[PDB]
Amino acid sequence: RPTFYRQELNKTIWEVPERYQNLSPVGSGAYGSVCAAFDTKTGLRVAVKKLSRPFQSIIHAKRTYRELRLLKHMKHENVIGLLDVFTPARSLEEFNDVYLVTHLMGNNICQKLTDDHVQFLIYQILRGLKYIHSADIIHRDLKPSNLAVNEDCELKILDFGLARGYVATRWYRAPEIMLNWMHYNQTVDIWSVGCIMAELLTGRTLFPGTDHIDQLKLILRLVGTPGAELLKKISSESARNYIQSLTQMPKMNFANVFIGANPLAVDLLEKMLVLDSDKRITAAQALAHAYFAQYHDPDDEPVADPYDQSFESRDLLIDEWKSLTYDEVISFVPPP
Ligand SMILES: Cc1ccc(-n2nc(C(C)(C)C)cc2NC(=O)Nc2ccc(OCCN3CCOCC3)c3ccccc23)cc1
Repeated sequence: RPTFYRQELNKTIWEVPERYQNLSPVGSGAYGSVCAAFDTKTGLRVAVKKLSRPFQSIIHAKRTYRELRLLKHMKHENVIGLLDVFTPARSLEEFNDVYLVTHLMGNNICQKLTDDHVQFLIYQILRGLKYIHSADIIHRDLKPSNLAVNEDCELKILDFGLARGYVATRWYRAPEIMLNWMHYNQTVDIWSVGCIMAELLTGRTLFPGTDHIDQLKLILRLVGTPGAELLKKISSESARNYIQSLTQMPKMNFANVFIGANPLAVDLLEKMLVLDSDKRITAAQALAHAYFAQYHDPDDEPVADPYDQSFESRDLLIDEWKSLTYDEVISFVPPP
């Protein structure tokens, strides 16, 4: 057991091994806080996430276990990976706190904004999402503040998950999940990618809605109102009656909206930003789109090892989720 030390940052106590130094706050929300730091065992910059009161409720405890399990499993160049996990506790009996560590990579709109760099950035997002989806995980939260990039334009997907330069989750959300239209699939995340790629091409947020009603209004102005075939798939009656009450909107010509852009970029956006999630392109199909010809390699776009989510079905007490989390802390082995 290393020697720990204590300090207070923004009214939050941090008790961490002495190898982690110069802690500097990055972000904070209801569920936790993140600091940047230097790891003197390696000479590298890291980020440390402290969960707020991880075992104070069932929701907290199960979220804590969910995140540690998933982060321990993620082993992909375009997804966050876990360098370390630790607790100042010396026994289960005083286990009250959880800290997670990753290498510090840091979007904020990589040096130049060329079509080449948009290609590479969106390519890496799709490559990481193919991996995440193959583990039967839906991100649900994709947005520019959940992407990490370095000076070489390499990118990783993460999820702060803190309930935190303003970037609203709703701006990048697919309408079927934002408004509980229907049972939704993994391509909700592809909608978010389309929104991100559009912003990289135009310099502005595609759909900056101020609430869910305005968000839907902005979306339908581009993609048009649902026709009769999709309305029949909107199984929520309240949502269907609302949409049918609206002034109908035509689908816009994307070549005019994104004037000046690579025609292959426009075509890809046309396949991502479609209301019908049965027709929206998947991450693996998008990787094969001609926009990515200079990066796509179907032999270097790997999938995840199988990921056991049977714990999600279990209805457990705080102290049981706590014990399972402690098991996972104790068994962690840092990568090479
Ligand atoms: C309940 C819950 C369940 C699962 C998640 N979840 N889901 C995913 C997938 C789906 C993308 C695999 C990833 C995560 N969790 C995260 O991505 N957690 C983290 C976010 C931001 C961080 O640091 C931000 C600072 N940043 C780090 C990179 O370098 C630049 C700075 C982090 C630093 C250390 C450790 C963990 C961090 C989240 C919550």
